Amino acid sequence: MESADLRALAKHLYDSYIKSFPLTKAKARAILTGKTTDKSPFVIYDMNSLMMGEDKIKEVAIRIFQGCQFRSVEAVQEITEYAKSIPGFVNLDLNDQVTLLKYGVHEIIYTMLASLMNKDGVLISEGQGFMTREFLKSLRKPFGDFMEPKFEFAVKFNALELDDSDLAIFIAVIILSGDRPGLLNVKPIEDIQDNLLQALELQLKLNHPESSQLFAKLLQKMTDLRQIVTEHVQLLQVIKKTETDMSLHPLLQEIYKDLY
Ligand SMILES: COc1ccc2[nH]cc(CCC(=O)O)c2c1
Repeated sequence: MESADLRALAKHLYDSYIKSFPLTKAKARAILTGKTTDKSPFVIYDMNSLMMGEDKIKEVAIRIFQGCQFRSVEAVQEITEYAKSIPGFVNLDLNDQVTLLKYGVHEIIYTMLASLMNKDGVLISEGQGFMTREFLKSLRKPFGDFMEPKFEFAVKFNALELDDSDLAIFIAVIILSGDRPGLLNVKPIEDIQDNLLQALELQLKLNHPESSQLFAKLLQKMTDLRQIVTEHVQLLQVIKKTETDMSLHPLLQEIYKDLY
């Protein structure tokens, strides 16, 4: 592939990213930085602002937990529409299409969640709301611990200053991982990724000409993602055993089942 083919690849992906994901990083920043008559978010930071904010969105710790859970489900669906647009993806063995999605979605979710965070909190309900880090970090024991690692990652990730056109390619690379467990046919998957990587390399050099080794720095970020996944699964382990009256959405149950 030559540059003209990689630019066309990048352009294709940006396009579908826009079509698959209603709340982009660009909309998210414009809402966050008060750069807007894009009517600012309602801000939840305690149980009152929460109950009152519930005019446009069990115990509180749980209700918030359920919220993020349903949001994850919606995300999985969006991420799935996006993957189908990735050239070559729907031509792969079906069991593998499933494997890539099974392992790729959460790494993606936390990647994109970064887009909706600053050091102080996270956008919610399609940007209509904003929930502070401290309110979350404060939730009763186990639930207070869910979001904090995501914030730490987001603060370091957001430092990269990626824009949506950078992220469309990076997210595609994450999905087309040859090293996922149980993969039947690794080679066709690596040939695609290889193109995606070539494409990302060129996109970053062109979009961030001054940012040296951004590419390398970006790929290194993939390490922080797998750990976030790990800790998260361990937390769920705990809930399943402590809160026997609660349960995961079946789509999320299937993703987590026999995962790592
Ligand atoms: C405070 O509870 C929280 C916070 C942040 C969260 N991010 C994802 C989930 C649960 C859904 C899933 O595992 O995909 C989650 C729960």
